[PDB]
Amino acid sequence: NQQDFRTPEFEEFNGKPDSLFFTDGQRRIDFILVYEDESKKGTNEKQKRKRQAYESNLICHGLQLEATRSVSDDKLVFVKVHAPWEVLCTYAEIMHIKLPLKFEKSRMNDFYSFFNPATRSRIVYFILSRVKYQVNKFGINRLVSSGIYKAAFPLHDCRFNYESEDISCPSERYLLYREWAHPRSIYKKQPLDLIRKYYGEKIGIYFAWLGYYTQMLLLAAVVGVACFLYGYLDQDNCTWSKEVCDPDIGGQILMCPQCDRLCPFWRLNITCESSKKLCIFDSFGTLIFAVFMGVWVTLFLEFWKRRQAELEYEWDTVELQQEEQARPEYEAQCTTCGKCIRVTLCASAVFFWILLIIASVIGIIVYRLSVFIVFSTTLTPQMATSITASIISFIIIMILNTIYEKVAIMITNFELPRTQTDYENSLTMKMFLFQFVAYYSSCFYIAFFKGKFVGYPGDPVYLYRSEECDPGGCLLELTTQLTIIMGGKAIWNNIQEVLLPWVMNLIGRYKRVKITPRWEQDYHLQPMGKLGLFYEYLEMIIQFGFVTLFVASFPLAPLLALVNNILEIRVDAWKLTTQFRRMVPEKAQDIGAWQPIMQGIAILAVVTNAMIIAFTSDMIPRLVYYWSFSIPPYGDHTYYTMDGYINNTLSVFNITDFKNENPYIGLGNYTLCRYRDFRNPPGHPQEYKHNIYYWHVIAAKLAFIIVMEHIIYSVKFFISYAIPDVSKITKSKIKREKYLT
Amino acid sequence: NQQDFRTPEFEEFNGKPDSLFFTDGQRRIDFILVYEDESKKGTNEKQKRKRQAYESNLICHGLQLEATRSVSDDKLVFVKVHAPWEVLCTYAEIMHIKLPLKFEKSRMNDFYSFFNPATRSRIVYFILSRVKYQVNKFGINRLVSSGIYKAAFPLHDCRFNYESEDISCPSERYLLYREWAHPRSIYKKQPLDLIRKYYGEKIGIYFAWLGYYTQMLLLAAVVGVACFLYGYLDQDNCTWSKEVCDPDIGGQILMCPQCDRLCPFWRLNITCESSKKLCIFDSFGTLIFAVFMGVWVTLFLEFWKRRQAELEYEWDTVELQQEEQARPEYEAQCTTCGKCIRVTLCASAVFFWILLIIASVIGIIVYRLSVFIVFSTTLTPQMATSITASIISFIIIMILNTIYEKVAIMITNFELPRTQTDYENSLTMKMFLFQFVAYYSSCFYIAFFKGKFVGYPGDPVYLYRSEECDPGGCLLELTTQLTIIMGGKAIWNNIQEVLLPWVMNLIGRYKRVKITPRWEQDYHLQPMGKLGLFYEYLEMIIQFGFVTLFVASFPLAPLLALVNNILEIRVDAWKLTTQFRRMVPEKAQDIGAWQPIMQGIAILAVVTNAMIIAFTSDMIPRLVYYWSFSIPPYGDHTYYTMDGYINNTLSVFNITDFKNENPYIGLGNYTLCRYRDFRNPPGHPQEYKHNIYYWHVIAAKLAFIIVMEHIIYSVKFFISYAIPDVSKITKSKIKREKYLT
Ligand SMILES: CCCCCCCCCC(=O)OC[C@H](COP(=O)(O)OCC[N+](C)(C)C)OC(=O)CCCCCCCCC
Ligand SMILES: CCCCCCCCCC(=O)OC[C@H](COP(=O)(O)OCC[N+](C)(C)C)OC(=O)CCCCCCCCC
Ligand SMILES: [Ca+2]
Ligand SMILES: [Ca+2]
Ligand SMILES: [Ca+2]
Ligand SMILES: [Ca+2]
Ligand SMILES: [Ca+2]
Ligand SMILES: [Ca+2]
Repeated sequence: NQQDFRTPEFEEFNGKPDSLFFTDGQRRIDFILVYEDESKKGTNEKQKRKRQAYESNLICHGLQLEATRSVSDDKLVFVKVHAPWEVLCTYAEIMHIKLPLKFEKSRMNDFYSFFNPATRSRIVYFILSRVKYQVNKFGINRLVSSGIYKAAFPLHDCRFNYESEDISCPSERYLLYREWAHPRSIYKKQPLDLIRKYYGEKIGIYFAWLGYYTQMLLLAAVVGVACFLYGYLDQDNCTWSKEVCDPDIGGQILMCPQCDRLCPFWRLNITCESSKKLCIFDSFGTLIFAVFMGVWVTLFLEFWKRRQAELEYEWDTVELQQEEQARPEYEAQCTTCGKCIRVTLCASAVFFWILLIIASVIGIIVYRLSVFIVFSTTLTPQMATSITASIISFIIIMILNTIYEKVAIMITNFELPRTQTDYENSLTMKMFLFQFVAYYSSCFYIAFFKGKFVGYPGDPVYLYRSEECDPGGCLLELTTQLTIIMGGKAIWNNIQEVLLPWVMNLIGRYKRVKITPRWEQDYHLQPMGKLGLFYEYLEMIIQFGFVTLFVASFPLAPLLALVNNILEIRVDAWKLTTQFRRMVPEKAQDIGAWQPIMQGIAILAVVTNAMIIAFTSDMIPRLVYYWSFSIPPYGDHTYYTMDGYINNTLSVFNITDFKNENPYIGLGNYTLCRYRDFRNPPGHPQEYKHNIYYWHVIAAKLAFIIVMEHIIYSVKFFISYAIPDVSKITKSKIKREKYLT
Repeated sequence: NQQDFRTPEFEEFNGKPDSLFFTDGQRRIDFILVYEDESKKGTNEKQKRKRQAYESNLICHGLQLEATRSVSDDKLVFVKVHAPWEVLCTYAEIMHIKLPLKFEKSRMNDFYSFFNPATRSRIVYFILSRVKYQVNKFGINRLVSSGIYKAAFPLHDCRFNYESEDISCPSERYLLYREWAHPRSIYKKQPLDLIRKYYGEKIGIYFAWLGYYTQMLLLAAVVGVACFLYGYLDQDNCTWSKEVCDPDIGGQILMCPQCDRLCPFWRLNITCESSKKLCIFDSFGTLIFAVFMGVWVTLFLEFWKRRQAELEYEWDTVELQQEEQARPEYEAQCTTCGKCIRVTLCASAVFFWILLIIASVIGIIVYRLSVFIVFSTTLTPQMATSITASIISFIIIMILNTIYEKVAIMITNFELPRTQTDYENSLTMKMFLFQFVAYYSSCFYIAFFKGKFVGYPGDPVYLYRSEECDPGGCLLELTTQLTIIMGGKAIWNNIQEVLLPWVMNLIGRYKRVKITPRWEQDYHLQPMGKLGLFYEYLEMIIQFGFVTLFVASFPLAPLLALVNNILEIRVDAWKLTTQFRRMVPEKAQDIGAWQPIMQGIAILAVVTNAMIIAFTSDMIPRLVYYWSFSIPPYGDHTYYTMDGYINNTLSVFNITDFKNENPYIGLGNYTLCRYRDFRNPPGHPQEYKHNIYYWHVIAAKLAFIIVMEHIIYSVKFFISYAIPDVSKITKSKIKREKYLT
């Protein structure tokens, strides 16, 4: 318990470049602790005292340590840490590790190189965290946080690209780089058992979840492509789009200006090309695919639960949960009311940043309003404005995202979660809320609040001059925004993931920090961090939200996500294998709070899709016209039809503007202009007021919302009730295990 | 394992009337087995052989048996069964019973009359079920089912009304009859710990759940009475009801006949008294109470979960679940596809009975249509018809309920569930489905399908002549039906529960089957049955459905349920204590599938209340008129108001009937009659067609449904997320137990 003897067999050796064993080679390296001591104000002496005390306690606990001087930096010292068989057995009895038994699985010790390097490293890390050094001080995490130990990490088997020089060593890292984690193997299956063996249950479960997600996205994308091709082949029969394109009918419709000044009365001809591709995106194919996706999200969740149960059986992810140690930062600072006030203050700051991104969205709105005029003066101008606004909003969101990552780390540090699990949960909720708002605010605005509250040309709604939507609807604009944001986020995240660790390693090599041992080689790598796969999970959950929430706009979102996931598996695996220092294996029976987040997103997706179809799409007005306003009571046709829809939907407007300006007279010489609304024509007893057609349409929209929501929720409940969360084969295997044992 | 020696100390004694011990009095009675053997075709010999083998096996296992001849029936033999201390200890080690420890609680045996009579009986019953007698035969349940043993049951402490003759015996039954299970103690608290000690965890958890349910109903009823009194005090300001009552305005409205023949054109005056009491039942008070109940159901569920966790800690309801034995009926008969086909056939039969009760509802509809004419020819006739139909439907439902109980037992016997738990689950789902349909079909019809599809007087909707609703709405009729069904079911169930066991015991005494011992006294009692509190749970769940689903009609449903529960606690406790043979204690950590049923009812209640308020109540039309049709654009009043609502809502009808009969001319000499619909007046370009007012009203109804459902579901989610399911005190106690142990 005191610093008496530390660091035996202190001897420098680098002749063996690829070896995970000690100088004698009898016992392997389970951990590496990196420090430096030769080079003020007594701090060096204090750190030396504390480190010597910790090393003495470690050796007293039974571990074997051997330190070598770095061949490059004379001040760096690497301490290789190995655990004897007796220590491994006793600390595997302390924490109930399941081992192969004659391949049955059971508790602390079984009957049967016996411990894999991953579990050896896990046991050694548990010992390092438990052993005290000193008031009381707990373990190695506090030493690392205090700068006493520069690093502490396990070792990789070998170089990822080259086979290990040692022949008895199975080059698992090389195999995982060759048959995995490499674009050359982009098509092969994932060796989930092997990657679990090499990295741990957390990484294994993440990669299994990603693979299952890709598998389900394959089915969703196939069905979406089927619906999209149905809509594409029915393009020749778009009655309303053909009518818009027709100069005889759509050409004679003079739409009123959108802005007050310097915007001409424009004919509907300029909307022909956009209408052609819009008819594909708002059709019965997209409606059927929205219903199918409502079913498919439930299928995805249920089958992931079944796969998770299967993996819980096969990998034994359920271990006894020992009391989680308090974080060193929390324990350094140690009333309850004050900490509650601090939590409320942190939440206030987070909602302040949410208000900031909302203000950014409002700024984008103002940019659209200001730039439409210059686009018109100088590929219709409205489409160009929409595309440019989408690009600018995407860039602004991406720029804000990194700053929010930094300040979210700052905020979660300012508040004090005692355990790493509490830190992870708080960061999860905070980060997910901000990412949700930032990445979905513009899409939600385009879907639900763009063009909905504008009024008629007389007495328009001012904020100033709220955005008016296109006569065909804003579903095309929403689809463009979704494509831009989703594809750009995917590409940008992949580029950042590939480059940032690689660039950091390259600059580390350039700073000169030839033959070098394994501990040095792995030390010259970027640490993954205390969080781990948090950002990978967050990215995948954001992609899932994009796929599910706005699937009613275009059916190709599952296909885009499928391509993104096929690339994502390989990029994540490659960076984890090559560019990052090895992490201590953990145990995880699920994905964490991300699964409740996905369940909430699944519940919200039904409402979002129903409201998208009802409000942002013109399908309900078209159906209402076809079934009720082409018949004799309100129309002239003998049978149900869609012709005349454009002429009978748009409302007339004689030029009589309220003086509460009248810019139409200054902007043109025309007398009657048509606007996309369902108000009464001029000369009516109640002119410019909502009419029977408007109320019929809105009643149909609300009835569709109610019917779709209730039917889809009922079907989801029935499917969840019908599908058992545990597979029959897994049940049989569990019963066999219980019977044998 | 063979019948060699059975039934030691076979000696008849009845001198001690109140004693739970053997003839020597040293060891107590843990069980009683009743049989008879002296009195064909060799069956008596076969049963004698099997019973002797079972008794020999019982004695070999360590139990002590002593049989006495019945003092009344010479053929009846009672076998008292006692377990020695060693047998109790070994079979308490086999199944991990938690015992007091120095009062901490822990596993099979602790350090400290030691076993309560309840747990002694539970251990002895476990032994009886496990011991084999014989192909292989399992235990005592098969013998009882086969008629070998006439009965097998534990004993009560004493007579419920008289203190036990023995002085060392704590008369727990007498105490539980004096301070509980008695109307004289209708106001006192429930000794939950004492009743759990005497009966078991199942009975204890049921009574605790009932008490908590009553406690929450108290709050719900107080709030409902507040809202009801608000509506009652605002009765003097009901503008529309006062207008209806006014002969100057409501008296001049001539409503068209409802039936085709022999129904007069009737003035709205006859609706004045019903409108007066309807204004109380459809108001903002009832709306606010519906929202409050939406919150209150979530509060109820969350706090019941917290109370359940507290009881799990305090009573140790979580025991190790040994493998449940197969039912004797299932094991007597022992492919999978055939049994699946049988299950589908049984489900088809159940849905057939559901169709039968639906046909009964249709018959009630036909009865109303046929009897309104005779009521009019011979307390307005429509109200009299509604009340009589409610009474008849209630009687028919009650008559069908018992027959369905019998045939549901038959169906669950026809299908083969291997375990009693599977039997309980299947019977639960089947019985709950039928009870739901039977008790809610008429209410759902009145709420959602009565008067909704009738058309206008020209071209009315025929099935024939679907029921037309009152001008004020059918919320009053729904409230009357709810009051009738709920109160009648409560009274009828209480009367049946009180009388049926008591009547059976009385007729058993009358059939002569004076001083008698404890085993005979308890044998002359009605057995509870293998199900137990299944019907009590079902009754309470049906009452909960009545309270929650239709709470938007009248706010006094929680008060009625509160009175019913205050009576129900005492009646259930009294019958369980006095009229029923004692049951073996069980262990239960919750109420079972009834909790998922309650969660489903809670989810459905939001939709049901929103749709009730929107469709069956006139609040939405009144609000729409006030805010949009009393203003100059559609009305003449300068400010928002409600006057003129009756005259401006009802639609006119000139007498021009389609010849697709024309009975109006034969039934009266009038020319213009007003009907409750929002169609255009005669002479309009599109007359007798839905108008802008109708579409505005329906759009408002659907918007209200959407807004209310989404807001209430969001609030329920937030409340469930905010409330932790485990109380802080229970968490502290669990942490203290973990720290000490
Ligand atoms: C819960 C997460 C998602 C929430 C999304 C909320 C979206 C709300 C959208 C909304 O209220 O939009 C306005 C609607 C529909 O009016 P539209 O007929 O689409 O507007 C006409 C536009 N025009 C003048 C160019 C012809 O105007 C109405 O009359 C609709 C009133 C009913 C709203 C129901 C939604 C309430 C949700 C809580
Ligand atoms: C889920 C468990 C509960 C289900 C309850 C379903 C209730 C359906 C009721 C229904 O559709 O009723 C017809 C509605 C109401 O219009 P009303 O104005 O009440 O009908 C005319 C009545 N009058 C001639 C005497 C003036 O007329 C309409 O146009 C309503 C159409 C919108 C129906 C939305 C509900 C769909 C639920 C799945
Ligand atoms: Ca990526
Ligand atoms: Ca990633
Ligand atoms: Ca399921
Ligand atoms: Ca009752
Ligand atoms: Ca009862
Ligand atoms: Ca909760």
